[PDB]
Amino acid sequence: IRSNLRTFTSLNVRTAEGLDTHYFAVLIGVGATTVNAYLAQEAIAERHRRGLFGSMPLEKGMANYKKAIDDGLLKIMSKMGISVISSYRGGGNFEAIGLSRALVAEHFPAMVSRISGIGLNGIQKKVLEQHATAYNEEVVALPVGGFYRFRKSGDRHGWEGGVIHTLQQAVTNDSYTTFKKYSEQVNKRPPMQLRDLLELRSTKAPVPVDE
Amino acid sequence: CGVGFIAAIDGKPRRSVVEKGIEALKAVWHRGAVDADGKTGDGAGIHVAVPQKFFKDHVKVIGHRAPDNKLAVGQVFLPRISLDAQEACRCIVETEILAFGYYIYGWRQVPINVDIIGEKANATRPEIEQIIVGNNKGVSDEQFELDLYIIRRRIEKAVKGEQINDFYICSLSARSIIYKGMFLAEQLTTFYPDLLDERFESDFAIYHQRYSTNTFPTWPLAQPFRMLAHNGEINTVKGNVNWMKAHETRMEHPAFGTHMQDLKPVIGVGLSDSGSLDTVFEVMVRAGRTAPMVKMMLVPQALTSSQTTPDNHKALIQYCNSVMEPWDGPAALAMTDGRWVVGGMDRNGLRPMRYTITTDGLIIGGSETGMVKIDETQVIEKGRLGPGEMIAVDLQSGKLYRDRELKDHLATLKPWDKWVQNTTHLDELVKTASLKGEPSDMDKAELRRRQQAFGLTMEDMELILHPMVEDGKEAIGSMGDDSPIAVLSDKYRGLHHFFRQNFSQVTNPPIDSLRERRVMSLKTRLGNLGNILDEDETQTRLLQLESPVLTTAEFRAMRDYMGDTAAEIDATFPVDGGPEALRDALRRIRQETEDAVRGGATHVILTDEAMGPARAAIPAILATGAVHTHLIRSNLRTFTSLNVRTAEGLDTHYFAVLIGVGATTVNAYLAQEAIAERHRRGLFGSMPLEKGMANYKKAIDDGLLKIMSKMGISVISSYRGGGNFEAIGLSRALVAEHFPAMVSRISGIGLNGIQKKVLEQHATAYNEEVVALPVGGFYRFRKSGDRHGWEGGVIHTLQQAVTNDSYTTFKKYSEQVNKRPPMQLRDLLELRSTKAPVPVDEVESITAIRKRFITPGMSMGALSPEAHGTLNVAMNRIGAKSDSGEGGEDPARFRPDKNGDNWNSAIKQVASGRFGVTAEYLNQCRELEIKVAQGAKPGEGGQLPGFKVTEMIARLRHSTPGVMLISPPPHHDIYSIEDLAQLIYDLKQINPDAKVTVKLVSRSGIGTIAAGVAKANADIILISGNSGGTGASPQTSIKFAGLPWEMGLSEVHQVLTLNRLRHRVRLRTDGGLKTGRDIVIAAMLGAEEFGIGTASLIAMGCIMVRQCHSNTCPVGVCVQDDKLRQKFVGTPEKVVNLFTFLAEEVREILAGLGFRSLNEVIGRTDLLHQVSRGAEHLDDLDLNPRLAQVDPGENARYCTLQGRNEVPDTLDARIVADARPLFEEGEKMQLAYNARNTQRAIGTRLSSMVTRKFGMFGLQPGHITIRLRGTAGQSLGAFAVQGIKLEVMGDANDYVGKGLSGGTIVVRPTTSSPLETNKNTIIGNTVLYGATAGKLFAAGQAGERFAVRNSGATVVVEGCGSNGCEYMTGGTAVILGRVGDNFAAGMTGGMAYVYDLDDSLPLYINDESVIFQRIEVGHYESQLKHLIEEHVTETQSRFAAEILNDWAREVTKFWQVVPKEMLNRLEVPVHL
Ligand SMILES: Cc1cc2nc3c(=O)[nH]c(=O)nc-3n(C[C@H](O)[C@H](O)[C@H](O)COP(=O)(O)O)c2cc1C
Ligand SMILES: CS(=O)(=O)CC[C@H](N)C(=O)O
Ligand SMILES: O=C(O)CCC(=O)C(=O)O
Ligand code: F3S
Repeated sequence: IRSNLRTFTSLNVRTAEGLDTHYFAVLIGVGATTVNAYLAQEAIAERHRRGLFGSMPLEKGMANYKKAIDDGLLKIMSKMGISVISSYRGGGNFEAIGLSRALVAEHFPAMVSRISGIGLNGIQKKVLEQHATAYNEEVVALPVGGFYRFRKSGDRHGWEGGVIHTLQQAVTNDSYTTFKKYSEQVNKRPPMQLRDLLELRSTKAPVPVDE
Repeated sequence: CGVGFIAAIDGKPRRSVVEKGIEALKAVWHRGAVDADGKTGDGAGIHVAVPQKFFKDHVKVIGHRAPDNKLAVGQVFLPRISLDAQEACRCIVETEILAFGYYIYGWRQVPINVDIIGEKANATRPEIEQIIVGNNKGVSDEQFELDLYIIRRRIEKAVKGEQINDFYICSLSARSIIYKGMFLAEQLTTFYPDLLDERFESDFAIYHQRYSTNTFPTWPLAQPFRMLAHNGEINTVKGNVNWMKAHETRMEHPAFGTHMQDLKPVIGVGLSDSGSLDTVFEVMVRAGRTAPMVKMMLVPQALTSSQTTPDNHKALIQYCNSVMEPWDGPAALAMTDGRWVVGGMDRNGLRPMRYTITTDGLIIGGSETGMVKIDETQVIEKGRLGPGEMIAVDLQSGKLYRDRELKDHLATLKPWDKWVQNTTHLDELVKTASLKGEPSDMDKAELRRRQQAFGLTMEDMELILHPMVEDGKEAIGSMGDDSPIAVLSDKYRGLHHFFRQNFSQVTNPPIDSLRERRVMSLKTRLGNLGNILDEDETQTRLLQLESPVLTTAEFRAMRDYMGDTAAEIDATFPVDGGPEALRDALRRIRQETEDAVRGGATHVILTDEAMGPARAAIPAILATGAVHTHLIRSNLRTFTSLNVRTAEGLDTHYFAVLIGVGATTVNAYLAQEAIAERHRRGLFGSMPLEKGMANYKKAIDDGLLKIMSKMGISVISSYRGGGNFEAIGLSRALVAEHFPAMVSRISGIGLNGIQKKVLEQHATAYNEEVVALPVGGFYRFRKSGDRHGWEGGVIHTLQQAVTNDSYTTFKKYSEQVNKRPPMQLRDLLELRSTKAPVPVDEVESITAIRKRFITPGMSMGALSPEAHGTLNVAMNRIGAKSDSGEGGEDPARFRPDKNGDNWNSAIKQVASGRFGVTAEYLNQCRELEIKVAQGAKPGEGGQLPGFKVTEMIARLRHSTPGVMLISPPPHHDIYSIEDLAQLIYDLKQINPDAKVTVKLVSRSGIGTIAAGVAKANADIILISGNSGGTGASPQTSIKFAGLPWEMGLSEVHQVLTLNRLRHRVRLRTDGGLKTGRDIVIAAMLGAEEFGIGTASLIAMGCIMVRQCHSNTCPVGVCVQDDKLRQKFVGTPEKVVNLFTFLAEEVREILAGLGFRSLNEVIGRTDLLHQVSRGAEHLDDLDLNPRLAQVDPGENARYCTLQGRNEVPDTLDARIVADARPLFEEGEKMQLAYNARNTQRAIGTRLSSMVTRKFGMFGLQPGHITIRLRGTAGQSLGAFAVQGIKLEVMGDANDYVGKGLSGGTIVVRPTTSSPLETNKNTIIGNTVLYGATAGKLFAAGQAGERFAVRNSGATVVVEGCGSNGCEYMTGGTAVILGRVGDNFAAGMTGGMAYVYDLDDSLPLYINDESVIFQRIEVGHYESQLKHLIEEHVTETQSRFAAEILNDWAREVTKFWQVVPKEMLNRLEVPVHL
């Protein structure tokens, strides 16, 4: 854009990491003319090879996938009233929580990022770590996952069984004390949420609770 | 306001350095506009070192580890209302620090307390935030700032490209950080508590509060700037600014690597003058130059060519002057590149700057002195800066350098002289060819016809050229300029007519180019424009003249020496040309110069020589500008010198314009010609045509030096190209297109008109024979071509009218006056209204109206005693007011006479040479008029030819009989607006009843000043037109300085309104008001009072013959000669008739408009419509900007209460209270009180009170004595009459005994101070300014301009800055010590002795009017002795006492300084 060239080509992406509606949307409105999630058509195939769909043609499985991604989008677009993709494209209708200011400014269309976050360096690093895991070692299957739901996995969650128990306990047996261990269970973890990054110091000396 | 600095001489950080820095800032408010709001101020700042504990901890507390290095901080003002922008801002800020790969620990909202801010300010408050950076790259102190610098610019630049407003990085270094903002200095600590933390420690400080011509607060404009802090103003700014546009074309240095381009323009939009300075100072320091070197390259001291200066220094100076053209203007500076800390002065010591050195190894720089407690006991020294000096500290080595020693050092750095010796002075080469014979090659038949082309005349040749040749001085004249304003003229006038010389009013003072010529200069250099960034001898390789001025001889001298190097462009155009002739002509020249310069050319010669019957000449001025500009616009001007040959040039003005619109060099060739022709009819007599030119040339040289001094500028290189004119009459578009920046508030004609008029005059001179020029009636009415306001008929009719007392005759006069073609702007307005008319009876009354009229100040001296008092009688008879004038008023006159008539005048002036200014004069009135300026001669100050200085006159004025009175152009106690401010305070102190007025002269920019005047407590402001009258004044000012009142008066009306001050002050105007309508129109433009001089003179009889300077008045109006004064027929009754008519004619008009009063129409510009078109060609003016209303439609009403803008008490408040007995019983009294730098004008009120009850002299010396410990602030003892005595044990600031009036003031160090009385400063500047009586004793040295204008006070002091005893006219001035440059300049009358231990006085004194000898007669030797005795008695001065102890050997060491003009006048001769 910056160099007056974008009006000359179409820009088409082939992505391996692409799976659901969101990924497409972002891509698309950050430039993309056309997208192709090629390692998913694959993941689909494998699924269809072990008969997980019926005797449904892959051709058809593909169609469905596409339709969902099409409605995938149409929907993400309407969240902002936009009814048409030409106008949505490249428009940058995101908001970056996490990435660094500098970066987002340098590379993406205009999007806010009210707190710079990591930059190329970190990105680099995390990218590569995850890459080792799949090549600088050997791998049987994808882990389970505990994103969409707490398993007793590595993806933590606020509400995980332990704490829930203690809460329920606390409020059934009705002990403030039990309550008080739940909060601790909850307050002693590593940060998971921005408030988590904030200490509370003050300059007054303590007053008695009764007051 | 103030600047200050503090430094630990040893280099080692401390908290006290900051605590002191605050301490200061708490003692400057006495110098500023206090708001009734309690909060609002113009700006304050403190520049200290980034405190690494404090910051590092911070980074630690978030839980990082503190680096080993220094940690940087950016201090940043973000947009505060658009979050969207704050971001853009922070991304940019981060990106930039990021690509240098440094490190961000991140943002920190600065704590602040906005409760102490006013709304105006909270409104424009940015969001203040710190960003913390780390030197992860492990670079060096020096590299970090360098990089950071390129970063800040990078940001600065990008924000700009983004179009982001309100972003601003105060500081961003790891050495220094700035905490400035819009809040009262006393409250810096409150708005920013960080400062109160003990971790804030520092080896240095730089504070600064500031004032302004505003009500609007911008935050970035508060100082200190990044390297700099400035008290003053830099009048030479547009000059500087445009030079950089070229300086830059070549600046390149290796430290910025590939960065340079991001580096330019070094001066962004929206900077204040100082801001722009800091900008330049910075790049230079970022590229390698120390602080002190830069102060010099940019604010170099004056190279007086004298012994006073070692030769090393001179080299250096000469070096600088060749690289960079100064940045002039009053200037106290506080500076620092990373390491050094410097206090500096401008080349004229225009601003105070005391300092103290302590036992604890600190230096505290200051503007006043009581600014921060220090025990006398620990004072090791008490200095000050004088013109040009610096004082400094090298913090790395913890060494202090005083001026000499510091300048020594810099001399040391390079082979200054060897390098300087590299310049070719093509002077002698040029003088040679002149003596070899100024040629001439035209035959009268030609001279005459060209001459006609530029519409020249006899008046021109006789009146103006001649005197130049003869006396080598320019024509003096009299009476105002009543001709049309050029655009409206009927008769070929040349461009130079439309450019008005600018001059300065309250912002800065103008200089004395006579008494102070040694600091000024006209050096000129061709090809010295390379790398301000370089520091190599190759910078001295350039040619050098000593005047941009060249006689046809010298010109060719040069043009030859040039040669292959020069190029000649034909500034001319065809007449057969077509409607676009001159345009394409102007293109052509523009291009041709391009090619030339590109082609390799290094000098350009622009010329009209080929003017002929077929080619009109392009107006040299236009041609020079067109060329210079386009040259700048293509980065080329840095490659040539640009030299002009002009057939139309003749007077000083024309040179000035040419020069300052580009021209390097000028040659008035067809005028040297015209000189010759005159010379071959032996009109110059014996005198060789060569000596002829020589003179011409000096007249034009002093010519310029003067025109320059009008806006304090001391040096042509800064003046050049600076465009210091204002255009009236030419079109906006044009003036923009082709000349440097100048205002032209109403467009005017353009090329097509210009073309048409140029050509018309042309036909006049090549359409047929021409044996004689026409007579001309420009400087005087002839019954010829040029009209004037005052012309015979008109004068007769008026005289008839006021003499026979007929209003009908009056009316016939005014009709005569109003029925002509437009001559003045108001003439282009119609007055139409929408109300039906009212019956005249119904309007306000004459009694009422005439009271808004006043008779201007016209001095006793300029006018006959008879005329003067006539006026005072008329005005008091009708309950109005008159104005004493620049020159005294006789006190006999302080009573009504047997007939009831009252000769005393109601408004007394106060002007530069404080003429009769006395506690009793200042108290015999209702109003004090500070005269900063008259439209006849804005830049300058009165003249009274010597033969008018009668004895009575001389008695009045305490001047010397029959010796001439030329006044200092600036007031010596008004060098900047705070200064005005303080004069107004003293004035309101010595006279509790009067209102104070400020006479100012219209010019664009007046508006703004007007405001400041308003914030300074003035009650009335008077704007004077360009066309007013003068009894004596050079003719260029009478025809080229000033602007019409219709422009200035509205501008003040507008601006004052726009800042909500317009109700604080009343407005008055004068300038040619002869008629009823002239007075109505002035009201509608905003005026409430009108001044009427000349027409009042004419009623007293003036016939407008213009020999007011000559003392040959046919009629007794302006002449001191006795026989001649007997021909005077003026009468009160006549003047009264004048006013009566005027008012009635005013009422007649209002009634037609439907108003029943004047008030109902002030400001009402909706009642005026511009009609007039008055020329053949469509060339029109835009009178809008004058008619516009700021807040049109209904106004809110601010209640104004009847009285004067009142003022805060002082010590006098108590002193008086404590003196009941004095006033009640007569007792004698001794009182004691401490005194701080913050108490001003102490005693003055006392004095007013005493003068009122016992008179200046009814009390015996010492009757009421008040001792004071501590420090007196400005105006100590000002206007003290006899009976009062003030002992100040401690010390004082500027203006001790200003206007001293027979009172006594003594000042000595504290019994306990260990200081050597005579080796330390003790009182400020402009001490005893204009005094007339009393004594002053001072155990110590005094600063600049000591005893200036003293007219009769006796003083003893142990030393004294430069410019001492200047313009003194009476009194005795002893002086136990060394004495500054130019001592006794213009010292026409008193006497000074001067203990000189090194037989040096010879090297410092200004010969011209004075002589020195050793005491010989023994009554003079005795006089001295007794004073010195007194001195000692009063001051217990050892050093003095000791001189007494060895009288014998010692008397031997003094030097009697006695005025030439006093030699034969003196009772006891000075010689044996
Ligand atoms: C003869 C004469 C003497 C003047 N003397 C003074 C003066 O002493 N002080 C001053 O401040 N202005 C002085 N002026 C200017 C007048 O005070 C006033 O500004 C101007 O005269 C009025 O201009 P008008 O002449 O067109 O009526 C003088 C002007 C003239 C003509
Ligand atoms: C206190 S001050 O009047 O010297 C201000 C200095 C400067 N001309 C400015 O506009 O900041
Ligand atoms: O009388 C004087 O000193 C000055 C009068 C004056 O300058 C003027 O009237 O133009
Ligand atoms: S010379 Fe002045 S012009 Fe008036 S005062 Fe005499 S006529």
